Amino acid sequence: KVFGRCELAAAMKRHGLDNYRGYSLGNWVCAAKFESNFNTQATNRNTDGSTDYGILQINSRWWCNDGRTPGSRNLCNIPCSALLSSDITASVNCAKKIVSDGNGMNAWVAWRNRCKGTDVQAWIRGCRL
Ligand SMILES: [Cl-]
Ligand SMILES: [Cl-]
Ligand SMILES: [Cl-]
Ligand SMILES: [Cl-]
Ligand SMILES: [Cl-]
Ligand SMILES: [Cl-]
Ligand SMILES: [Cl-]
Ligand SMILES: [Cl-]
Ligand code: NA
Repeated sequence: KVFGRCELAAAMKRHGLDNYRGYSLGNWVCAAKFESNFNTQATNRNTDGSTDYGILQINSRWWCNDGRTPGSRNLCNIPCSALLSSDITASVNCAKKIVSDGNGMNAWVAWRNRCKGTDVQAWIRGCRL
């Protein structure tokens, strides 16, 4: 599924991401924009052989199992395929664990490079929330 901006903002809020670990909703929408362009089916292979999955590009090195990432963990206890669903529940639940891991949203390199410090409220501007 390719979400619209406000559509995703609404789904993220419904799933309790808004201000989760102190990160306002626009941070989450901004991260999804640059990680996946709001596409739940996005997958991208990393140089190290791991793969990033879904709207928030969650990495198989640590968070989900894809059966082809040697030495990796599965800390969200889910198949990486669950992170590609039209329903964002699994991605949200796993993202909550990631953002609680110690480094906040810096875990998402695209968030650090493209969203951190910027006017992230623009991402939810105009949305019925
Ligand atoms: Cl957009
Ligand atoms: Cl915001
Ligand atoms: Cl694996
Ligand atoms: Cl393969
Ligand atoms: Cl594990
Ligand atoms: Cl699995
Ligand atoms: Cl959803
Ligand atoms: Cl933080
Ligand atoms: Na893994």
